Amino acid sequence: HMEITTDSLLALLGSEKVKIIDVRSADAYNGWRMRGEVRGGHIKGAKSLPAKWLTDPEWLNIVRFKQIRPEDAIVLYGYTPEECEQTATRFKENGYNNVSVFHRFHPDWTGNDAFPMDRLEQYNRLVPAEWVNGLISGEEIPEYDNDTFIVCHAHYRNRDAYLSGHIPGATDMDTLALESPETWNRRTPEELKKALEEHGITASTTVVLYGKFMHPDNADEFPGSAAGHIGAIRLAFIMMYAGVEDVRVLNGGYQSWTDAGFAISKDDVPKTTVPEFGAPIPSRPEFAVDIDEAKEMLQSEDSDLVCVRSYPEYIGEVSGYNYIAAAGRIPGAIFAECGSDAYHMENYRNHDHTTREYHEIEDIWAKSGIIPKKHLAFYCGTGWRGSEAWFNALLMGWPRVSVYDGGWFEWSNDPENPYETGVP
Ligand SMILES: [Cl-]
Ligand SMILES: [Cl-]
Ligand SMILES: [Cl-]
Ligand SMILES: [Cl-]
Ligand SMILES: [Mg+2]
Ligand SMILES: [Mg+2]
Ligand SMILES: [Mg+2]
Ligand SMILES: [Mg+2]
Repeated sequence: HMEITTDSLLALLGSEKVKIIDVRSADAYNGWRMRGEVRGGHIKGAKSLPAKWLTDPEWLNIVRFKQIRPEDAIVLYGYTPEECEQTATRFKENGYNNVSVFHRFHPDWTGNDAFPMDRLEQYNRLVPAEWVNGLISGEEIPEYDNDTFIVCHAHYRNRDAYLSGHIPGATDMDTLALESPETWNRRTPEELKKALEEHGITASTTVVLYGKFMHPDNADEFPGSAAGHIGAIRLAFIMMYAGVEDVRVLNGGYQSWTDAGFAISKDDVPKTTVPEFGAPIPSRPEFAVDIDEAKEMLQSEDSDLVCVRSYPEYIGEVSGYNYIAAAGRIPGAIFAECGSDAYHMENYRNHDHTTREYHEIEDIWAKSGIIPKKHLAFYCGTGWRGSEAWFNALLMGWPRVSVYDGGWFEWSNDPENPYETGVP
């Protein structure tokens, strides 16, 4: 495979005929200093294509979907050039003849302030499995300055999602612990305080949330019981609102843990009780928007509601849910199509359930005027997909992002509220 020099690559940055491809993990791409480098993240302009994906049959379709074409001048890099070899070969097997390998990313590029790098601003909230393993193992890990933690396996009324296999020592939290199946909103401060204490969580506990994807099927009574990692990010939103100061989400959920080769447990870990949550609830009320404020936001050039629903929901063909009667949409919201239905987030995720390359999310959002200079309230049917979209924006450092918790459920439950239906 041909080589490209540091000075060459520097001189080509920002040319849209050269495509720089980072074959490290998405977590390293996002900013994690996985090998102790002094500066983490990716070469400015690079795209993420983890070499992990070479063993998935999806690999070539992913490359094409990311608009990487045989006529492009491709530059690969990783922590070492040897870690790019298989990727370079797979590119050449498929007719990509202009592929170079950059050998000097680590430590030459990472170690030199003069060479541009980008990262997900708040990447340390989105943790890799190696970090969780280090935490549970009591090993020295970056981006961690606490002495108290809990790993929590989220599910919706489905303890078998946890009992069938979970991260060692993790305890399970039913989403019903922190949200009401009546309002479908976060529970009251009194209920949240007791639920968090009864799961062993204080405001100063580092909480690591993850869930298990189990292929939600709309034929089933409770499809959300299979959307465990959306549920985990929903709980992360509620905990962050409530006032857990250090909340992490395992990137890609349970699949990232098993893909990393770590041990699986089926033990039913008994919960520890803490006497005091230790902070006022909610300590971050600005993260939640309720319906009166949502109506105000529809009337301002400064703010917008962001509808993270599926297309059949948006045009009012279906409600999206076997527990929501009305079909339709909130007038004036910006559509940010989630994916295929109320329980999938394909447009925000990779095929391995890790978050989609954040620049892609940002670019698609920008085309619809979903931009950080606005106060945005993300929502959906009842707040699950909205919370995952919100979390992605939070990770990018957007300063005024919220979840409009009530969503379409609360909106349509008031017959006085106007709605739209049909193709726009
Ligand atoms: Cl890596
Ligand atoms: Cl370095
Ligand atoms: Cl999921
Ligand atoms: Cl809507
Ligand atoms: Mg340290
Ligand atoms: Mg809600
Ligand atoms: Mg559900
Ligand atoms: Mg106890």
